[PDB]
Amino acid sequence: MRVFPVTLGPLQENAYLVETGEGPVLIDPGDEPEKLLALFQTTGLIPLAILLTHAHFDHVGAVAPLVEALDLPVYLHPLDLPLYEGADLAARAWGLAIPKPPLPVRPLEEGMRLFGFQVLHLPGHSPGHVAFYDPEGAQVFSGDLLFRGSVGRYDLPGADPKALFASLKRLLSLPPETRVHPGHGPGTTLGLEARTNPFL
Ligand SMILES: [Zn+2]
Ligand SMILES: [Zn+2]
Ligand SMILES: [Zn+2]
Ligand SMILES: [Zn+2]
Ligand SMILES: [Zn+2]
Ligand SMILES: [Zn+2]
Ligand SMILES: [Zn+2]
Ligand SMILES: [Zn+2]
Repeated sequence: MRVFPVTLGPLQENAYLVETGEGPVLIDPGDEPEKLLALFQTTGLIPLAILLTHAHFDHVGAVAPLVEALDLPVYLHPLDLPLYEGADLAARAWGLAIPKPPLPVRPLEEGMRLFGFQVLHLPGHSPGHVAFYDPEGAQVFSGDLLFRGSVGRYDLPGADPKALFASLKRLLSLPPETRVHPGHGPGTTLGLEARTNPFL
């Protein structure tokens, strides 16, 4: 896999354009569709699908224009559908404008394999929060579960603090060399966080 991260929107969310053995995918296009469209150009990669770790508005704000332009299927765990459906309203409450994310979506599920990833259902930050795990490349796109020196907020819509810490226990049982590509902030590894994260 070749991995192209881009930070997007006022909430500084990380999208990932990833070349897989089954073609390119785009993970969490949160905002600034022009910036994503420009990334397609400089990399020469056109995503075949949108994959969503979860449906907080900062992760889905660029879904609509990209689906309109490229007819991209959108993969989301069904437990985050209520978040997905009202994402523009949630953004609006903070005074932020995004287009309403388009329906329908294609489902994700614990144990599913797609585009070279294994889907881990890891709720807590949101009910349908997943990670996309690539054991062969030793890497995980774990959304807002685990950050460099912190963990996902558990005070947001759909949050479940006890689910979160159970999910983190699950995540930290993967190989320590596993590279983490999170929804916010810099990349890390599971081993580094095992040594330094104050929540672990
Ligand atoms: Zn790779
Ligand atoms: Zn925007
Ligand atoms: Zn989130
Ligand atoms: Zn179309
Ligand atoms: Zn496949
Ligand atoms: Zn589950
Ligand atoms: Zn619960
Ligand atoms: Zn986020």
